[PDB]
Amino acid sequence: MYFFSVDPRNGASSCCCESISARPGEVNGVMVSYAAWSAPLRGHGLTNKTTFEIDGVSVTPPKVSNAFGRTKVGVVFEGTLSDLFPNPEGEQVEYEISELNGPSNGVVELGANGAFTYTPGALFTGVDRFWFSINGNIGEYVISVDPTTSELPQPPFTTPVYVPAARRSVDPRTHVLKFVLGVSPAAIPGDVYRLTVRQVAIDCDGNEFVHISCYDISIGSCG
Amino acid sequence: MYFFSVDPRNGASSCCCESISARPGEVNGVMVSYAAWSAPLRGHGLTNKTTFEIDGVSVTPPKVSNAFGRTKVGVVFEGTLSDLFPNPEGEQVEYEISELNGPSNGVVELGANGAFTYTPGALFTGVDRFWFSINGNIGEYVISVDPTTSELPQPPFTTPVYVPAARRSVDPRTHVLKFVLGVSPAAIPGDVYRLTVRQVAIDCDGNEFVHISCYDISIGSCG
Amino acid sequence: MYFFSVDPRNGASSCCCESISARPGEVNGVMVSYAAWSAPLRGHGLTNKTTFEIDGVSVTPPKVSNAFGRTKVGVVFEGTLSDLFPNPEGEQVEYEISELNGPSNGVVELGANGAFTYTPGALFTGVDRFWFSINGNIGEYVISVDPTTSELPQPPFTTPVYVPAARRSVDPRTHVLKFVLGVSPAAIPGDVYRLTVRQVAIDCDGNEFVHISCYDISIGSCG
Amino acid sequence: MYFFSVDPRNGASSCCCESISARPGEVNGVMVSYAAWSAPLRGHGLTNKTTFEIDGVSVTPPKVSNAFGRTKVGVVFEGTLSDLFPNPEGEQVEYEISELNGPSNGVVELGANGAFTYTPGALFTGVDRFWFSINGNIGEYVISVDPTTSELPQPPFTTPVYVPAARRSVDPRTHVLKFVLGVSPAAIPGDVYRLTVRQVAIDCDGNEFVHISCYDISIGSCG
Amino acid sequence: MYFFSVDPRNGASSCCCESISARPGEVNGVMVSYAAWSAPLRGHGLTNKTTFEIDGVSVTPPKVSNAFGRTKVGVVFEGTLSDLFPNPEGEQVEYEISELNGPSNGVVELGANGAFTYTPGALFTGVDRFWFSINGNIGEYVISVDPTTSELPQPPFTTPVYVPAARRSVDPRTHVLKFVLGVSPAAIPGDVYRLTVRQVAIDCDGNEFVHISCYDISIGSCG
Amino acid sequence: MYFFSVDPRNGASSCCCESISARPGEVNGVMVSYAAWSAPLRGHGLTNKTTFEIDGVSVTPPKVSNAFGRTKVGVVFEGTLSDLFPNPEGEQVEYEISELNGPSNGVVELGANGAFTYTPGALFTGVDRFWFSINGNIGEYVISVDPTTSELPQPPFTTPVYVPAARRSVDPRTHVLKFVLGVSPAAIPGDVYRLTVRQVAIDCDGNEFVHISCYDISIGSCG
Repeated sequence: MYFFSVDPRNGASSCCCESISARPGEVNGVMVSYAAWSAPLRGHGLTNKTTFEIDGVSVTPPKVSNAFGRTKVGVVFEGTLSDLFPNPEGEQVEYEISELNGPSNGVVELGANGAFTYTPGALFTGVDRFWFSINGNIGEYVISVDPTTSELPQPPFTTPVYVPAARRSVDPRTHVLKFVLGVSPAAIPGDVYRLTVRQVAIDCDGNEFVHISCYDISIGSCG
Repeated sequence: MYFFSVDPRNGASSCCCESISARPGEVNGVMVSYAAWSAPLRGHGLTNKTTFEIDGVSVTPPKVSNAFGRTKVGVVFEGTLSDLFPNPEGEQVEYEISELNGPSNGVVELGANGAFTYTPGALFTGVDRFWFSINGNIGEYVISVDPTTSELPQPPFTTPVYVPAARRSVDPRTHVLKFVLGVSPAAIPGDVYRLTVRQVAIDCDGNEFVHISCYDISIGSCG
Repeated sequence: MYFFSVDPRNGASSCCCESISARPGEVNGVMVSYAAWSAPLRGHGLTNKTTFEIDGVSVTPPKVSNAFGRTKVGVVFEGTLSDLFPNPEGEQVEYEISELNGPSNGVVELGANGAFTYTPGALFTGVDRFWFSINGNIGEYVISVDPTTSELPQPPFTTPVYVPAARRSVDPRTHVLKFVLGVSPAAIPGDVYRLTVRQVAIDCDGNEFVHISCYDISIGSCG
Repeated sequence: MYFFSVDPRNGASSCCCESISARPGEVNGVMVSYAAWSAPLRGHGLTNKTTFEIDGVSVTPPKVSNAFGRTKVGVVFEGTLSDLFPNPEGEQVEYEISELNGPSNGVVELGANGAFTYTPGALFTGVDRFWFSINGNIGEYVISVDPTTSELPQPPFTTPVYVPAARRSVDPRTHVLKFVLGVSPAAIPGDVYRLTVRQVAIDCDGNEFVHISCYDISIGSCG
Repeated sequence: MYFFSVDPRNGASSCCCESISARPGEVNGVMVSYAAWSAPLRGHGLTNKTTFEIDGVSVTPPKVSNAFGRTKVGVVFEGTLSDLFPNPEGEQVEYEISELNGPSNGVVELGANGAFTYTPGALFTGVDRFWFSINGNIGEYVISVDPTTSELPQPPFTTPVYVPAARRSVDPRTHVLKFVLGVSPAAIPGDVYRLTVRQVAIDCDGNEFVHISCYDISIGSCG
Repeated sequence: MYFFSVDPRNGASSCCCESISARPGEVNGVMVSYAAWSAPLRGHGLTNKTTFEIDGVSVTPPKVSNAFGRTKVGVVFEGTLSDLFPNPEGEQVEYEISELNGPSNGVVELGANGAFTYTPGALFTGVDRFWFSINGNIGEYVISVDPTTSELPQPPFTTPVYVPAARRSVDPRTHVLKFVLGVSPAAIPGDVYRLTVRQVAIDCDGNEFVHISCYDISIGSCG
């Protein structure tokens, strides 16, 4: 768990935005202590109006494309895993499904040549993912299983670094913001992303005090 | 039970208005001891002319709308639960009826898709509520069952924080005001409301001494 | 017997909801002392309008399915015990009927291969259960014996953690709530469930004071 | 006599199951004091619905097989003692009948080579056992003497560790369970068995409170 | 929170006006302690007749113009985002709507080419802003939604540095002035503005003592 | 028993993955203490959703092939031990059956020339292995004895380094993961394997915190 203390905007105490190291596949937790800034502003503390933004400062575009499939409940799904690796050069394709990042409500039998069968778990209808690795390069395959009636919609293909939709909170009693920071298994080591956090305090009549800071998430491998 | 002692207006002993923590769904009790202020004013003590006012200092507008239905006595009532959640984004709707806040004189069978049947209890005609939770966000559905003749009127859709119409009292013998403070199940944690209390003492000829104070009700979750 | 004291809602004295350890198969007893909250509210104490709700915070879906059978009075019942274990992988099936959780008004002779004979006790018509263990994983088989005339209805397949329908009580004389907490033999160790209790006090004119708390039931093995 | 106090399920005070040392041939007595658990549950104390189960955690399969014979009343019985020791290797067979574990209503004259004559006691018809030791390894021979009319049935070949069918009792006046624990003379030193006890208390209306614990019986030699 | 102590005008203890660092988008709080000047003037302390003035000492004129639109309640509003960037040179226009400074009661879907749709939030009539960034340079777009009857007036296009209309106060009990200092998201880093504060004390007959000071607000980026 | 403490992901304190020495034939135990990482994440501790993966970083392909045979219950089984050693060069074949790794429910009489007789233990039907050593190089022979009816399936030929299917556990009370690490007798000294462990903590609402680490298992001989 990371713990940061914010700069208190007094006119007093290498880059601008502080650093967060991350490993592909992890889901860590970050705590930010606004006490130094929001305590002198004697009021009602923090509020749940935080806003986050992720932007890449170094990306290294991915090699293998992601893909989306669709199936009804109970019916076995097939698909290919070879049109997802447009290769520039000449080489062979060691298709691989890592057991750490396999599916969640199904099973996949990787074939001999870029083929795989996803038998969805019986009595289940939702969305399911798994992360393949075509020759070292990792991507994800997203399958949505329908409840036999119409058709399911299409989920947004998880990004390398993300901040879960609603797992954030603030205790106005001690001025501490908690949020989760998850790294996809397809994040390439060496990249750098930037997270900007806009947090509002509140004065005792309910007006607003805004505070902005950033963090530099550097995707490392091996910790 | 909260117990507050009022400031005695002598010229002597972070915000202005003191604090009251509240949890969604509770109904607590508050006691205020005017002894320090109204005892030196040797007279006939307090009177039952208290006035309350609720105002929000932080609200976080609700996501799901509330709704009103109507039915005659004995006839089963249907309705929908999907036009009450205008969603900005793309997501699914896990309609839920909490058993803690179910109906009071009926039964509701939540369907598969935002549908529900409220069979009113036999030999009963009044108003009945229940609190649904469309994907975490809570609202209320109000149904009024008519005694088969004309039509019932329309109740005012309980607010997040309220002070029951008539459950207040004052013992002029010890200068203590009692009132109840109820929090709706739809109050969003982190909000802050402000309650202003205007209490009149009385002098021994029947003239008036007014006293005003506030309390800051901060809707917390988990106590 | 667990004994909890409730927080008195004064504005004064790791998770939110306190903890209850449980062992699969037990049936324990819990006592909650509302004295700290309901005594200052000088009135008629607690009432028998408690409401409970169980929700899982970690479930670990079961491997072996449960099953339901039916038989008339006196006639011996057969059934299979092999279509209740859809296995992903390749392995053998050591069908087992634990003597601690055998039937109650019958006898079962487990066969060599997933077969069993439930001879219902003579002159008896009701419902009867027993808990099998197909290769470590436990489920229940429910049989209903009919009184030879029509057909019996179908009971609801006991859940991992439950609170018996009517074994709850409150002594308004000392503000203490008693209830029973039972754990099915199929509860998987390591899971966590959450119990929410909504208890109403009453004021001396019969109005209501609601109080809500939770408890985190963590299914442990070996105590 | 062993005396155990049970853990009271309060959320308070190397393996899970406590230990019982046992010596081959003994028959000891065990007392369990449920006072710490069943006294707060003010009710009608314990009931005589205890259930036991024995399972091996280490067995060391026996070398010499057991055997069953049959004879009518008064007629002398012969048998062999050499087809009961399938030996892997080459060695000689020192057949021995220990005087501590001889027969009970007969006499046996061990021959020179694995032969023996069991002359049943005159005017007696029942079942009779004796424990031989073919080269250190112990087994039992069971003979049933018939009352000259038909044929006697076949008894179940006593296990290494057992809990006698009906010698158990509970005093609801002090919450103490008594049971007997017997070890066969053929139990191999160093083994470990596990005994699980399921004891029910009862509430004052007759409902049930279940309690489960285990004990690890470690077959030692020499105490 | 900034805290300044004023010079006491005794004839005793690089630029003239002290310094305040500011970051684009923030809203901070400033406290000025007139105790050193207004305490010797034994009287009735400070009064709420403070006057502020903002003047730029370095501005760096903006590149992209701001804009104003108008719409009635409920009707979706369109507009362009390309006539707001008169470019001197040849380059492309990466239109961007930052999520930190998006709208407040609507939603905007930025198109492919400088187009955007602002669907106002249902049941809402007021003014709404959002800050776009045409190729690094930031400006604001102001939309006013009318309550279907006539037409709304036109708000004054928030300046880079401002002092909120009425959030200022003075405690005559300790001679401390509080005011808020907000920085627009379009303030260009490196600029310098000057704030002049004219504060009046009061003598015990109600006459006046004026005091003037300045502060140099230097718009920095990254704190 | 190995004991590792995990790195706590704070941004603070030759290869990446730590080291585990192993000896062919052993079965050791490993303990990992997640306290440093999962304790600050005040929640419900670890869960039983660990995932392991073994991959070789140096293998040294085996010389002698493994083999599979089949027999019914009670019938003696023959087989050869010479087509399992395709030799490149010219040399003789000192067939050997180590007594440390002999069979478990049978006996094998190694012949003069690569022949052997496996007489299965009477009254036994399962799978049985033994490890031969054709001229220093070790492999395994797997025999499955059928219960005379149909045919048994075919077990998966144990790998050099493995992690037993279900002998893993986690005590959420002290944040410690236990698992077993077994090394086959055919592991070649000097090889290196890599074990990756993916462990999930859980927050107090039941969401997830993932943690990944590796260990480098270096097959040594003589400790």
